[PDB]
Amino acid sequence: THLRPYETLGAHADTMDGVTGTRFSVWAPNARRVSVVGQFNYWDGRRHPMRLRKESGIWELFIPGAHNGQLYKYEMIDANGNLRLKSDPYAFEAQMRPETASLICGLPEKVVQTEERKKANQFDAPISIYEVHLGSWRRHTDNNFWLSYRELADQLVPYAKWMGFTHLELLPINEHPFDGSWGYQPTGLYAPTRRFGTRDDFRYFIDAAHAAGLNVILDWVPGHFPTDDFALAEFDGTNLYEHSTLIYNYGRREVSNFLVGNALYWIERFGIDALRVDAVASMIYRGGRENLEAIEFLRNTNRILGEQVSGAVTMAEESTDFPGVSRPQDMGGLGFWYKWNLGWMHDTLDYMKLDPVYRQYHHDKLTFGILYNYTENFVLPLSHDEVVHGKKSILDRMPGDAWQKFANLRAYYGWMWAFPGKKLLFMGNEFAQGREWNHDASLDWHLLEGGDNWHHGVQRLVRDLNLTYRHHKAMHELDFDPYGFEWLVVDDKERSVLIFVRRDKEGNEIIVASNFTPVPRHDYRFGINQPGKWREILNTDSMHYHGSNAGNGGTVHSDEIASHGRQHSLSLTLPPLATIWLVREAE
Ligand SMILES: OC[C@H]1O[C@@H]2O[C@H]3[C@H](O)[C@@H](O)[C@@H](O[C@H]4[C@H](O)[C@@H](O)[C@@H](O[C@H]5[C@H](O)[C@@H](O)[C@@H](O[C@H]6[C@H](O)[C@@H](O)[C@@H](O[C@H]7[C@H](O)[C@@H](O)[C@@H](O[C@H]8[C@H](O)[C@@H](O)[C@@H](O[C@H]1[C@H](O)[C@H]2O)O[C@@H]8CO)O[C@@H]7CO)O[C@@H]6CO)O[C@@H]5CO)O[C@@H]4CO)O[C@@H]3CO
Ligand SMILES: OC[C@H]1O[C@@H]2O[C@H]3[C@H](O)[C@@H](O)[C@@H](O[C@H]4[C@H](O)[C@@H](O)[C@@H](O[C@H]5[C@H](O)[C@@H](O)[C@@H](O[C@H]6[C@H](O)[C@@H](O)[C@@H](O[C@H]7[C@H](O)[C@@H](O)[C@@H](O[C@H]8[C@H](O)[C@@H](O)[C@@H](O[C@H]1[C@H](O)[C@H]2O)O[C@@H]8CO)O[C@@H]7CO)O[C@@H]6CO)O[C@@H]5CO)O[C@@H]4CO)O[C@@H]3CO
Repeated sequence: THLRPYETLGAHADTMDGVTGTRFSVWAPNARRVSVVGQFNYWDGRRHPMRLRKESGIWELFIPGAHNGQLYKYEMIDANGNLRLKSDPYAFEAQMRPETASLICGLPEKVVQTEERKKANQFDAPISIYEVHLGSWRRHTDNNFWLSYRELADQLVPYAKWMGFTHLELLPINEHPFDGSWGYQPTGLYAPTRRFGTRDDFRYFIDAAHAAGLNVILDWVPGHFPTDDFALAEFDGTNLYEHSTLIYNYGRREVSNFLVGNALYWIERFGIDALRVDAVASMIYRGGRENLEAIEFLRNTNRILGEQVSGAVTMAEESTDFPGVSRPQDMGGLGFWYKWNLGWMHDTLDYMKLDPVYRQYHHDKLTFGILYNYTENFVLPLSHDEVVHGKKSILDRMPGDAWQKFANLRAYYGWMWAFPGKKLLFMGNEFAQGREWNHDASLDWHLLEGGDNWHHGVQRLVRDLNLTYRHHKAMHELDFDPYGFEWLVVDDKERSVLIFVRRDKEGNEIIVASNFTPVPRHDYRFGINQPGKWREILNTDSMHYHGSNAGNGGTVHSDEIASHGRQHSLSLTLPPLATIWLVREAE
């Protein structure tokens, strides 16, 4: 059991002959004096001495009477002669603010991943992710208090299900002391934050997501060594976990087990279906500037998870175009299943920001994504990072008076949901929040109060996009196969009209056409592959979303009139600042 140190280290229930208690265990090879202090001892550092197994590094001590509920720490004399209380790095629950003491609770039971949840993570599945910071999705109105994990189970889970998302992605829920880190500056990697309730309340939340048919992705932070509360720095007086500004010693073995075990812990004991690693560049940079320990650590972890928990996937954000992030390790790869497409996010948002009269000069911003699509397995992300620190909301990036901003936004979502790659959308984006994300307050749900409005219109579109994207294989089945995408009109720069097909394994095609200027286009003829009757299944200008309701108004038959090198063509209305998707009707 090298892979799962959490099953041994930390506090666990045990039976000594016939008297029950808790076996404590801490890894510290140097130390020279560790005792167990808690609420079973009156915190007396005399009363209970541990005893090092110098082979392993682990101080171990059974304590009769010690049981679930009670707070504890370890009393440490350093390798360097100093007296410190250390919190258990393997604390599965931590005391509430302020404080620090670890909590005896043991391990939750193992969750078996179902075939349906394994299926939902696969390359050929529709994957649409709702990214959520639990501390700021909603608040109780009269007191501004956080929703608990249990209230989130009753509110967030049905909401994301209704909106048609397949996955919920949580910003890090490991215990962390400052709300402003958003979770990325942790102190307790094995403890769910007490902000929202108990570890069992959190498990209840995950079970509720699962019962509603949602997979759960957790932001996992093996790249951020703790920096607060003296959590993990200089643990036994030496550099135990860190390197000789603070970074993990991934090269060390017990540290790597600690981190790999932590991944196994979330997946196996909480039923987490995927893990996302942020800031991968910071791990593998700063062999020249390459940290080889980190790269090996990432390849390792991905390899082990693939062996130990098939069905679970990892995804990475990496910002330096390191090759093969989502490619096999036995080539140049890092072994991740998916990679965030940051380039696509920058390119398409730059394009949407432009006055539409200038989009003619920047057609490359929309077409470029296809050229490198087949080099990584991409998620198209509109994430929390893009709506803070003066970057504005996505809505406010759009040009024009308010009605034109909303039209632009609708068209862009229509494009994003049709373009190759999986989808991720941060909370608030789906109803076109005006203000930036504030981690210290609720999202602006008030925008949706009162009579039906443009914000409701966007929210209905995102739901229709999700449900349409999931229903039709062509929209999601071959994201990563060139057969899954073909341009129909790639070079109408003058008019900023772009048309492509998405294609399923059976060869059925859905035509996607976007018109990125305020000029409506009538009798727009373009070559198609499958002649017959074609009908809109999505139109971002629909009155249902507070659009102008322009479009093709029923079935349109193709013509045997050659266009764009193709023998048959369609001649359509393309609504202004809008995208439409069309399906072929059987006859
Ligand atoms: O009259 C008291 C109160 O009774 C009811 O509240 C109970 C509630 O129903 C239970 O859930 C329970 O509470 C715990 C809660 O579940 C935990 O989350 C936690 O609370 C934390 C918050 O989650 C966290 O966000 C933060 O809270 C801060 C707020 O973010 C911040 O805005 C501010 O809060 C001030 C309010 O904005 C302001 O309205 C005012 O609050 C008054 C309310 O207006 C009024 O309704 C009433 O509160 C009721 C409540 O409605 C019932 O549901 O009187 C309030 C007078 O105080 O003043 C607030 C400042 O105190 O600051 C807070 C604090 O930082 O941190 C908290 C702390 O962790 O812990 C909760 C209890 O420990 O019990 C409560 C109480 O019975
Ligand atoms: O800035 C980059 C790029 O910008 C301009 O290119 C745009 C172009 O003007 C638009 O027409 C459109 O391109 C789309 C194109 O019209 C579609 O036909 C389709 O393209 C598919 C190809 O048909 C198909 O062959 C395949 O392409 C693969 C190649 O077979 C293979 O060789 C390799 O591509 C590599 C090149 O061989 C190699 O030269 C190297 O590339 C650089 C070019 O030399 C250089 O010109 C420039 O490209 C410009 C271009 O000049 C502008 O006009 O930078 C290139 C590096 O980025 O490396 C290449 C990749 O390793 O692999 C490719 C891809 O698998 O598949 C493609 C994709 O399905 O889709 C096109 C994309 O929409 O948009 C482009 C980009 O905006």
